[PDB]
Amino acid sequence: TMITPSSGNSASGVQVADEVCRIFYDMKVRKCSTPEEIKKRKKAVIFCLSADKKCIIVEEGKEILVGDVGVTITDPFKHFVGMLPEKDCRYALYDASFETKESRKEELMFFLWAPELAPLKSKMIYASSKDAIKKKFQGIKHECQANGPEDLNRACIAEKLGGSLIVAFEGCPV
Repeated sequence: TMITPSSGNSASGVQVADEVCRIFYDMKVRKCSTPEEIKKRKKAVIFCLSADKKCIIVEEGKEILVGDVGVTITDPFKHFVGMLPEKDCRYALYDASFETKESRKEELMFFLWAPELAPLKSKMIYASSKDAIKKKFQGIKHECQANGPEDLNRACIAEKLGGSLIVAFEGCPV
């Protein structure tokens, strides 16, 4: 067929970047030599396709620090949604710090931050890019898409977690 164009993005065909295998891993669990700096090691993140738009990739200017949560942030998540605009989509792992029926158990969550306005390319791409990233997002912890910065809602994330069995997000704070 017309496979001449190897954009690896027109028909969703990126290649992840390996940093993704470190993103789902940057917010894994207690992995923090000493978390008093580890949060500054950057874990929360939004990727968005390398140059030309392909490999899942931290490339746009987003990402949270997990520990930041409490300064410019305060433990919710909407701040990170701010890092999720409407002119760009992406897969993002934000070290999620929420309790649950299990209790305080930081569990990042996949974010298919995809605005209903973004360019059909970063909306049809992820369509099949969430399989490539998944190859390294073995345990995404939470595959959660957002076709509005409201699908990232903490009450809703308190449904992706509070819909199962948590205690915070869906229980204490929301």
